[PDB]
Amino acid sequence: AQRRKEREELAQQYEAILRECGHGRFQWTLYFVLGLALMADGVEVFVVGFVLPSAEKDMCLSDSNKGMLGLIVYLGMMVGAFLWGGLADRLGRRQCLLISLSVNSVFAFFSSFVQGYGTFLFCRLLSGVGIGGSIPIVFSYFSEFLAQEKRGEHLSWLCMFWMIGGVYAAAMAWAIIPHYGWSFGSAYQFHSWRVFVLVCAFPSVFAIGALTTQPESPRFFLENGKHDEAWMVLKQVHDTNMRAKGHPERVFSVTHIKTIHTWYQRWGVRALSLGGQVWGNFLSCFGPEYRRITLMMMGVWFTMSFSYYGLTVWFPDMIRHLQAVDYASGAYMVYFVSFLGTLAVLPGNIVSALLMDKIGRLRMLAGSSVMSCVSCFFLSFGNSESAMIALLCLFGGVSIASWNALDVLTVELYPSDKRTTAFGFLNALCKLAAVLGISIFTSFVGITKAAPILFASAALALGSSLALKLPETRGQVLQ
Ligand SMILES: COc1ccccc1NC(=O)C[C@H](C)Cc1cc(C)cc(C)c1
Ligand SMILES: CC[C@@H](C(N)=O)N1CCCC1=O
Repeated sequence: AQRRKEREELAQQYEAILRECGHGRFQWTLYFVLGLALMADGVEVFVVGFVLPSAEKDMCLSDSNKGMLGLIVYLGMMVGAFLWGGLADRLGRRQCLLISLSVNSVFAFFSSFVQGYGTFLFCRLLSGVGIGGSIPIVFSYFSEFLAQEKRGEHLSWLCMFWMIGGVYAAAMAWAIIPHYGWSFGSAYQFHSWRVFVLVCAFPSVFAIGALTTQPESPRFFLENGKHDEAWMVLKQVHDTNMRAKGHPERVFSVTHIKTIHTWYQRWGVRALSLGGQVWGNFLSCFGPEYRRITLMMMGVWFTMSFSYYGLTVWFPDMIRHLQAVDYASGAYMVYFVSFLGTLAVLPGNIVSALLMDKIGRLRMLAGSSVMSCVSCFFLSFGNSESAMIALLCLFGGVSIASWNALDVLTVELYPSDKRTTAFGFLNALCKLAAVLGISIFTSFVGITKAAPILFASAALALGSSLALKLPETRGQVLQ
């Protein structure tokens, strides 16, 4: 009873404080700084999806082992997503983002000097574990600096760095190791997978470097009884915004803010308490206050991730199959298609950013899901390479909007003391759905074109049937 009242007072006051701070230089700087972190995740996703299996096929491996790396690394991503989402609530957004990025960068760096297959697999799996927490923590961290008046518009532009990271990974793959053989012989003569591995780590390293300049979120401090730190961070935000706008004379007027109140021996108690608190936060997502919302968000996330990841990983393979069939009558194609998809997303990002705060998140999600279901089905009508590429561009442009709406809903549907936990759980479910979709769809490449498309269409139809039942978060203070 009492705690809900106090947290409602804090939520009401936080939006007023943010309106006093306003939007400007600080938010955009933080936007770029976290865009680097999302770029790291996009790079890892591309590497796992496309580089590793191609390498395995180009590797001295038994037929039974031609697809293990992607599966195991995605499972590691799932585990890391849940782990880092759970901890971010208790340790902080910036702290957990730094730790996860550090793990990712370190184990990426190690993977360059491995010599076997098990060791490279191990290093890359731990790297996947590290990066898995980037998306939940980034989306929870940035949204806490945004006022309700334009939170949806500003959150819709984060996904571009994911696309740019994927394009970067594809371009580096083409430039350094274009459909070369893979061995663990090359002597790291630039044109070796080791250098590509090292190059792909740069976005994460730069994200770590830049991230150490930004301030921890004030909402986390206020939710945990740290008044003075939150006040200083909010004053920093206000001063930066006003000094950049040409009004340095202004004074931050907020007086007081509502707040909510041997080594092997100490570490044991600390770890047990952290685990208990994280598990308690997780179970709260299934209580009577949130059980329905969580159960429907699970379905929406699962279906959307299934369809999207399955189609994206299946499309290059079926293009290669079409080319092979025509010939019977490589690495550049993936990069070109990635660049085209990144261009196609941009109109969708513009439209979603414009309409998110006007038509609401629910209508964006539902309409975009219906359009994605229809456009994905149109893939069955394409016959030539160009037609397939154009239809996929249409699918991506109409689908990216639903992802922005889903991200905004996931941010706004859960309270600030459990936001990262719920987002991490749903992102782990998304990674599991990606595993299942990539495993199922790719098996049909040499058999039939219709089955993957129909499965994706049915999954998107089911997902769009659930999106209509979620509540609308438009025009409400950040929980
Ligand atoms: C932007 O590229 C990435 C960014 C981050 C992770 C992976 C990838 N790329 C892929 O998965 C390959 C795939 C073919 C790209 C693509 C997707 C969509 C919806 C539409 C088009 C036209 C292309
Ligand atoms: C940050 C981008 C990310 C997301 N919305 O969580 N995306 C884009 C489509 C596939 C995916 O996971």
